[PDB]
Amino acid sequence: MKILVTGARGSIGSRVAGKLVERGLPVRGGVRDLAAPGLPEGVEAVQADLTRPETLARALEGVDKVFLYTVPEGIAGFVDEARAAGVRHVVLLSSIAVTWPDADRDPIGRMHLAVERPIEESGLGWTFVRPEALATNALGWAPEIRGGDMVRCAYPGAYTTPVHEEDIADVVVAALTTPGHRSAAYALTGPETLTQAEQVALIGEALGRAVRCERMPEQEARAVLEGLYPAEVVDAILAGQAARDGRPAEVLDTIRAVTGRPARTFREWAGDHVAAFRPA
Repeated sequence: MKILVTGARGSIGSRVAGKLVERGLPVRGGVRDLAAPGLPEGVEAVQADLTRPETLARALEGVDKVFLYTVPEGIAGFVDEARAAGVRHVVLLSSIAVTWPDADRDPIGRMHLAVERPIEESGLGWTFVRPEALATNALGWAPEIRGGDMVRCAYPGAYTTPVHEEDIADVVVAALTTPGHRSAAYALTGPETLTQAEQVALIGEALGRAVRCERMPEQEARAVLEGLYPAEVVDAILAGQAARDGRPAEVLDTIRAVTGRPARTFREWAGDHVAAFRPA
């Protein structure tokens, strides 16, 4: 039976799809548009747009297992189609934000809870993968780092525990291909809690040049962030960073527990993505 990897041209989805193909498994790669490049080799491309759950009926034909991204507006329709198709297991890319005390008020927590809860109620087998900060969030600093030796952050001293996308993909693949993960919810962190300034410096080390981090005033940071996210999400981002300012975040050994391999370091991530931070 086939595995449908939704978002198979995405950072995580593409790596999930590639790793399943390396394992000889029949993989369908979900895309919004069949005509666009970037799908990994060996994947059967199918239209699977999670915002328009009617595309799933064809995409889910002969499918036993699904890798799902969080798209709350179509989850009811996904659940109905997965059930109709006889899907046995859904692995969801969620967020560690659902594990926090204020999850059901936090916009990010709420968004992910809005998909987890209906899956929990559906009768479908599931695994939730709940990462903390994505190491790929550092790619937002590329313009600054390509152009100079300084990055400006609202909270240079805020800690996160950034997690490499390959580790997320490895946990997903483990959950799709081995027993024992049914109703498991895996909170993933990288192997070290690091401040924003520390992360910026580690990118410097990958580049072979020193890169510095200076603080942006909150009014200016809020102005930049309100161009990128809804208001309530900007509030949650800054409130979250304030809470972690000079306060080391939790490091979990979940990646090693699931895969048998220690989590990839942010230093390794920066080496892996070093070309993104060099000038053109």
